[PDB]
Amino acid sequence: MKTEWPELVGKGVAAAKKVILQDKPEAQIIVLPVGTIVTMEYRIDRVRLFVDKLDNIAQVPRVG
Repeated sequence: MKTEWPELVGKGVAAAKKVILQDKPEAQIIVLPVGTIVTMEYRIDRVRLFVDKLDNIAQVPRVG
């Protein structure tokens, strides 16, 4: 189980989702502005995408 997609840093949302869903077809993908304060709960189904103002992935996407 691959749980991080560092190779997607700098990619647009459409592109990132396409790769993530190949690896984890039933992933719950959420998009949030980078810098958003989140809680520490661990959700194995989830992959949060932190994006910058150009709507590009700003941090390494990971399961949690």
